[PDB]
Amino acid sequence: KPTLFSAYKMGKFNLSHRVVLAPMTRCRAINAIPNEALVEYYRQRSTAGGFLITEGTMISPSSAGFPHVPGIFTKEQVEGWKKVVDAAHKEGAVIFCQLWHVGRASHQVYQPGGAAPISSTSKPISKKWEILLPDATYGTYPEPRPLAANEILEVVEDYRVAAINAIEAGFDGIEIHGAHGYLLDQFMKDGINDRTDEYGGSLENRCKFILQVVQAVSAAIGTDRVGIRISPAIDHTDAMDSDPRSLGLAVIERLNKLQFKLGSRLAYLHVTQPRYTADGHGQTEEEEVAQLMKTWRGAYVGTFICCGGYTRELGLQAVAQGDADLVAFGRYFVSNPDLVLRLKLNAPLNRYDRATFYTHDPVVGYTDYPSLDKGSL
Ligand SMILES: Cc1cc2nc3c(=O)[nH]c(=O)nc-3n(C[C@H](O)[C@H](O)[C@H](O)COP(=O)(O)O)c2cc1C
Repeated sequence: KPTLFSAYKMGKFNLSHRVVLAPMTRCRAINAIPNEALVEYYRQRSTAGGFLITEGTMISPSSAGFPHVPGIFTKEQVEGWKKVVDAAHKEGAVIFCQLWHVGRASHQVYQPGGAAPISSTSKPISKKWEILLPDATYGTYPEPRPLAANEILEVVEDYRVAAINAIEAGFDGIEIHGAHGYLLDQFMKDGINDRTDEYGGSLENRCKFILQVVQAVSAAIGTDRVGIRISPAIDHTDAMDSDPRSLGLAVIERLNKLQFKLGSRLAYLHVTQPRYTADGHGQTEEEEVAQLMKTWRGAYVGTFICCGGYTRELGLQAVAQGDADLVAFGRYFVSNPDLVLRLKLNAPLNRYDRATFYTHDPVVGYTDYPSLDKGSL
């Protein structure tokens, strides 16, 4: 029976264990160019047969909603990524690039020519939420501009190009970021999408954009090199759906149908879940969310990655009970470069410092968290 530390065939790829580096924005790619800091960060976290998912990576200039996040839409960016990917591969890692467009979760200071961010809607994120600005202050999310149909197709093309560029950089595949209230989620969630055209209304219409993206990148680089991340039950930055269960199942039904039509499976479905503890890890002393995650996994035909507040014990149980094939860890991987070894040994985990999640130093709070002492053989 599978355990968290068992080998796994993720279609094309052989993994040696089920512990995954969750995608995490860290803002060390100064002026959007992957650099020596990113090389060392991913190298430190690489293991033989371990799966890595990168930080969200811009597909276009309008994709930006954080400072110093990498892109993969220029040759210069691709050349920077090659060095990261080569180092991870030297350690035996498998690595996917997460393709990211923030949509309305942006600010004029991040947009070319100071243009309004783009979205499904003209409705801004409410003032309940604020955005980190490049000068280390927090600002107000502005009114976005609703995309026309032809402009949505332009963004689909941006995803296609980014996927091709990822393969040129040597990535094993890409992950479509369709979670956390960003552009594709702004179309999926009925709390945001108030369109009256073919991209609004029904679940079919609301899932249209993300399915067009999946279809385009699958054609470009192959189904087996494409993963997809969603979060139907996370309502971060005013991104709520009235029926998360049905939304998740609607995406899944369409992924299943596409796989059947094309004749092959996607690399995986990746779902991130909310937690209800004070620190956002583990479970309290909702079963609703747990049931939802198992329902979605049961419905999806293929590899399922779970993420969000997983602990060593909950990760062990998720794989042992068949709730997930792979378990991704975010915050613990920030502070534990050798997280896989620590989980295998049930060693203590380094505390993580939220204050340097999104700062820009190549060392401080980024690559200077220690591994366990390996000694000298
Ligand atoms: C600093 C930080 C940056 C993150 N950046 C991304 C991102 O770029 N793309 C994404 O899909 N999720 C991102 N996440 C969400 C994580 O992938 C993960 O789902 C979340 O941290 C919950 O998992 P955890 O409990 O193991 O930390 C980020 C989380 C943090 C804390």
